[PDB]
Amino acid sequence: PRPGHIAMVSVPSRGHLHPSLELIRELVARGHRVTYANDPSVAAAVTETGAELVPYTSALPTDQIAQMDVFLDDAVGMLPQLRAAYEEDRPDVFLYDVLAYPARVLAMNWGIPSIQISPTWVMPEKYRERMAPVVEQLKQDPRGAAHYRRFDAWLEDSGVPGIDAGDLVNLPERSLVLVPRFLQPDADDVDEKRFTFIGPCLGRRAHQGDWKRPAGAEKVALVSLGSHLTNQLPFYETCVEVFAALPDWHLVLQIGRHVDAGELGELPPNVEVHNWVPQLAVLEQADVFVTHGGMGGIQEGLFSGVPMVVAPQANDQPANAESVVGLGIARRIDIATVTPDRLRAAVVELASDPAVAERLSGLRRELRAHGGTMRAADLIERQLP
Amino acid sequence: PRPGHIAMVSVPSRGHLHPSLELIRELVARGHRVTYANDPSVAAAVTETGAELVPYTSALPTDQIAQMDVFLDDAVGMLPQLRAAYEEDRPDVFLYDVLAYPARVLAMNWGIPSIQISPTWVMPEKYRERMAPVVEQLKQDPRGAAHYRRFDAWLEDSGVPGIDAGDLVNLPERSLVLVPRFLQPDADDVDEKRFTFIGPCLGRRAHQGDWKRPAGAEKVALVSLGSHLTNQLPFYETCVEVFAALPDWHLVLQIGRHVDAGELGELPPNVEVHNWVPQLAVLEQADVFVTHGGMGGIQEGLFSGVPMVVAPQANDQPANAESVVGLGIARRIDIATVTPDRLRAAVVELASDPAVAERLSGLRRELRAHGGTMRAADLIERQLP
Amino acid sequence: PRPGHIAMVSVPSRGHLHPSLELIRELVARGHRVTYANDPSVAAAVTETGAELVPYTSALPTDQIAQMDVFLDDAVGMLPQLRAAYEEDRPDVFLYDVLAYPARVLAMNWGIPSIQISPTWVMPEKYRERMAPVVEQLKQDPRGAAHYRRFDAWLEDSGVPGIDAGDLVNLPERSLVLVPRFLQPDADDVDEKRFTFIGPCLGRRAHQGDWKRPAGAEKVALVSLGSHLTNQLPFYETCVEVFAALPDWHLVLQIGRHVDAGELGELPPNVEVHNWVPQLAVLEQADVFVTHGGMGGIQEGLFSGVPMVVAPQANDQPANAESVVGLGIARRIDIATVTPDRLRAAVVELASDPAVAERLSGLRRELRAHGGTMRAADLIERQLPA
Repeated sequence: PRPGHIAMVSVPSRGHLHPSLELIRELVARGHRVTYANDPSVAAAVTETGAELVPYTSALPTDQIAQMDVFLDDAVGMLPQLRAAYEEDRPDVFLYDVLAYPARVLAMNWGIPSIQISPTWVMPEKYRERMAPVVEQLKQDPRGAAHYRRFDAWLEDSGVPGIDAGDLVNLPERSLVLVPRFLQPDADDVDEKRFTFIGPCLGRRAHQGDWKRPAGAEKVALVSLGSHLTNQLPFYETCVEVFAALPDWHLVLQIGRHVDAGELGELPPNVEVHNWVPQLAVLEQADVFVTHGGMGGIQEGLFSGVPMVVAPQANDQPANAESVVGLGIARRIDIATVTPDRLRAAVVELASDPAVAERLSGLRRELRAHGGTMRAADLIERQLP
Repeated sequence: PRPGHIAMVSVPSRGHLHPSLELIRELVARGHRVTYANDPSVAAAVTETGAELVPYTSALPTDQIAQMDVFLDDAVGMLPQLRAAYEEDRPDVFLYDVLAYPARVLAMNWGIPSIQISPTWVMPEKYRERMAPVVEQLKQDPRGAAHYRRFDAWLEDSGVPGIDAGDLVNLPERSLVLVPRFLQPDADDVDEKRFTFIGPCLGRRAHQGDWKRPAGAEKVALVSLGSHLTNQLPFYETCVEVFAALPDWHLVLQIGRHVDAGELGELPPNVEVHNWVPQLAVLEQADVFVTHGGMGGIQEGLFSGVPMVVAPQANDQPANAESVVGLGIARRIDIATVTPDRLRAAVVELASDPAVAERLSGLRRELRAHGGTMRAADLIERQLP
Repeated sequence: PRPGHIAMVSVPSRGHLHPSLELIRELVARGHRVTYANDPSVAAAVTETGAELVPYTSALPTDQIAQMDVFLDDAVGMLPQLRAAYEEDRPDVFLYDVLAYPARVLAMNWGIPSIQISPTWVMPEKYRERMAPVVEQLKQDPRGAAHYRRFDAWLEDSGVPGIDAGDLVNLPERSLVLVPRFLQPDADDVDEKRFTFIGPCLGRRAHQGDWKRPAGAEKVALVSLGSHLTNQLPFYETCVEVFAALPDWHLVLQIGRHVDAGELGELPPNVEVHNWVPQLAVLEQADVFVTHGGMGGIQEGLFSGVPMVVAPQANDQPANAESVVGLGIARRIDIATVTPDRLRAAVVELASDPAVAERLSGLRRELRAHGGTMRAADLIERQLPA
């Protein structure tokens, strides 16, 4: 495994930084020089891995095409910054997050092997063709048919005309998918010659403290859309509403950076309110976990053996909700409606059902069997001379 | 000649980065080492040139004296960062944007030639004295006579006591003016022993996303407020109002960065609306161009041979509007008061008038004759050993 | 002596940057390699010193426990950035601001001497034991059961379990305190085997634009709150009211970047108003200085021999106000309550009282005797190899 040059590229967004931290640390511990290109705003997390931070300015922070336009601008701006950074310091292999595909373009120009690191499930080969009509239902908007023209023009300018705008990005050379197969929708339609389901990349055990039950709390709940974004005030009060007059339960509600006030000047020991909680520490001793369905929270709930109440909002979240529902460990709620009775029902049932608990035990064993960081590091070292 | 070290210094502001991009790229293509010092927020544009990014922290983002205070802070902060970056890596020549005159101070301290790169027209040798009372009649405010004292003190602190606060900044040793002489007010008062009118610095067209005329469109119009920030929602509706019931014409409206909200239900088939358009690509098929009168849009409208309807607001835009009006290729409107009937009239006259078209052909010919990037690069290379 | 590598670490806040600029410049002027690790937002001040800027991303930008969490995150984020930057370029000594104690953790791992640079007075080792109940009465909030415990866990990760979370931070090996002893509360309870009172670190008589006196002003006054930020417009009206009635005085009022919205008339010829003035330059010709009591402003008024009217607002300013009042060179006012009559008396009396002028002359003499930048640089060079 001759020490070689490994270049990791990602973006500052939280869901694209944490999933691969322990994988990068393992590559450093094996004697390789690892450079990590990301925005300096996440220099703390990058440097803690032990990798060389290679700073670049990220352009990432309403319309559907507008969201695609911002992502294209970041790719256009990202590529020259990596080229200047690595021109005289070329790596043996390029690792890149799903949103850092400009790194693949650089690898193709220099004849260097590249590996995609997917922080969540990938799009199946039948899923691409199924979404092809929406592409033509985007070219009649004069905005969607200028975005793709700009995208194809950028690929031609960047020295890779013989590849599709879909193939580049969503059809990598080789890819490491950091979710287990049972959290990947339509996994049988995913070609495992190309994609490898690794599962999460973990490392011994995290620190930042502990969190034990308040005495006389029989069942513990964590409600946190805390992967990143929260803002739904009416639903939060319903959570305190449900757990009010419900003793033996302890609600640990995380309302998030955007709120801190709004509470009720007192509040029983039944409800404790934070803007941030050590989610792993609370999840280790919790009996139910309410979440938005982000892959990071679900995999953390899975690893801790805690059933989940999923309230999907964005695009990755509904599919995640169906998966854990199909695994018999979760219920799906609709943030638009939901009642305290329906909320309390999903909460009280999930914590009592012993069949749910046995399924978490099995999924916990299936989770590790996917290989984790040790399997991923061996597969990356395979690409080194 | 022989490969040397060329140091370019500019600021992140939009009008001070784009005008010289192709000039720096041309200097790199000639085998020179070109370092480009700018704020990391524009690292994408700097690196794409092929130049070595040399980061420094910019202090650039109320009142007139308040505006003068921030610009002085940036000059005070810029000089030590350039000194530290170039202390042991001194270049053969210093190139600096008009707002990066601290680079000239470094060149004077180190006996290095310096060249000012002006992205628009410079201040004439007599236009200053008409404002000289206002400058001296502002030294009556204890704000104008402490700011200059701060400016004068900084010159003494920086090792250049033998120069006026006006001379350094507004009287460079050598300067490259990136506009044609016919876009420079009072050109006869510009000493061309010192300033050289280069015109815009171009280098082929990078496509950036093509835009073909819609089939069955007689003449195409582009509405985009020229060079920097926009906010005019009511004028946007009048544009859609005018081009509604104006068939055979195709309106390409750019609503711009911010405040995009406030669409209009269906939008007629005549009007297609974007937040950003490839302005060079659209101007290639345009027959009239509505703009704010920024030098960037005007020079881009000139190069494409497209008559312009100019709606100046602040800064350079009123003077720029008179220039293109004096050239017989543009009409000036007041966005607050223009009426829908007058808008279609100014538009329909400009696109139909063949005398306007002939003047544009001549102005296109005059534009190239100023030399462009090839002349600018040749003049810069003369300052190399 | 022999040129070595000195690494300074600080934070972007203004009161943690200016106090040590001239000290770093002196260490550079003495032929040493000085690296200065700070956030790039403050790169201008770092580079002007002449030191090598070592950039790291700072997480520093109501509730007692909430403030403690944000400071811990920045310390947690700072340490790996410092380790990566200095791992193969290790310094002979680590200099660190009070808020950059992760540099001390780095120095302990590498067996390197470290020196704390305190920009203001330190906490005597009796106030902490007095603060032990507040520590005990803060662990009862279920926020009180996650934060410090996270801090203790962080020490174990960083390789320093054999040190307390309080002792590390507030009990350095060696410390340079950049205030004189008469501006340090409970100075006798401060162990000077560990802490050294240096006084401010100065360097020549600067410009900042300079400021000549207007003719026909008998005595000049400068009004500028704390050492940076304010938001209280109403107090400003009383200042011009008091002076626009003393035609013999010349007021130089600093309203601050965070206002400008709202003035009064065209302004009398007695009053000149800015959002920012060269405070050192105005102090050259001033006869009274109104301030909130920030340590930066107080030491500048003290060094200029200018009596002060102190209007404390946030933390440290009342204790600083208490100090300068006890020294017989200042009067204390409450911006919320003070009236024009009490304000005008404090201004004219302080400027007229010759006993105050004599006390200022003596304190300025006491100021220099603490050693300043030359003493501090000599003490740092002692930790360097011969």
